Amino acid sequence: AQSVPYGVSQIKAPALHSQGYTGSNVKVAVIDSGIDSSHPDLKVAGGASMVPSETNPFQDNNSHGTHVAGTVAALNNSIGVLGVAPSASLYAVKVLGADGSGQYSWIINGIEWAIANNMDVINMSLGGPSGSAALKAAVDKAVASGVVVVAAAGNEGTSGSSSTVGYPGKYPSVIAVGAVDSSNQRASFSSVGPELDVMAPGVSIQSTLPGNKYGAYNGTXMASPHVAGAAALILSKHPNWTNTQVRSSLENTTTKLGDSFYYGKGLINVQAAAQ
Ligand SMILES: [Ca+2]
Ligand SMILES: [Ca+2]
Repeated sequence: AQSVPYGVSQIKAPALHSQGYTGSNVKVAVIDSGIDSSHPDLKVAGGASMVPSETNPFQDNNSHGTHVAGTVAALNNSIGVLGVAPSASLYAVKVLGADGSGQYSWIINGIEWAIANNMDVINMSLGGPSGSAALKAAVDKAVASGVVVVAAAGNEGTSGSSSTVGYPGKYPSVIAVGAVDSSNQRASFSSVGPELDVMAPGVSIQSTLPGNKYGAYNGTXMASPHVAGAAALILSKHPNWTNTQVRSSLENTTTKLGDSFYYGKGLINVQAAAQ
């Protein structure tokens, strides 16, 4: 049997699936630690590894990439979970090693690859406290090229009134996603600040893990694939739209929760955003 994780329903994704919008033919690059393509509940369409030492993008020795990928597109079937856009074309862009670490230039090469290969959506469920002009240049190039870019806001919590959003989420061109639980309460670790654009479910997120397992993780990095998958359903309904319209729809149709400093524009609602 298959279970629909609570967050897939909380952002109102089943509504569009009922209407026949499941993300078909939309291409989503999951820039992360790889995706185990043999998981029976994932179908991976391609990818490329930027990590020198682990040249196979379909080998996820860390787990993070496979989990993020499952939230974006776990298949609709009799097993496991269901993704926000279960028919999306999933591409594993490996920029992080088995220890979950990455050099910014591997990350930039990942993004360049995504641009060259005409990705529609890029998900970066990763963040550092530092940025680099090269990193802003790659992210801004992607958005200029018409790609929807979504990134985890960071799991740094509150530092009084200091913004704690990390990079690349802190860049205006990137949609920075924070984490709420089932009751739309901000998770204590979720980074806060003026650069936070929307919130998605990020606490006890059941998704796929390497070796035909499933498991629940917490993080803004679990919030982010929910908004990348929502960008994929909007475009499967309106193939038509630019990354600028998809971003605006997501931001303008949110359920406003508390203060923007903590919640940005609020909880995305992809049924309202897809028009
Ligand atoms: Ca499934
Ligand atoms: Ca931003």
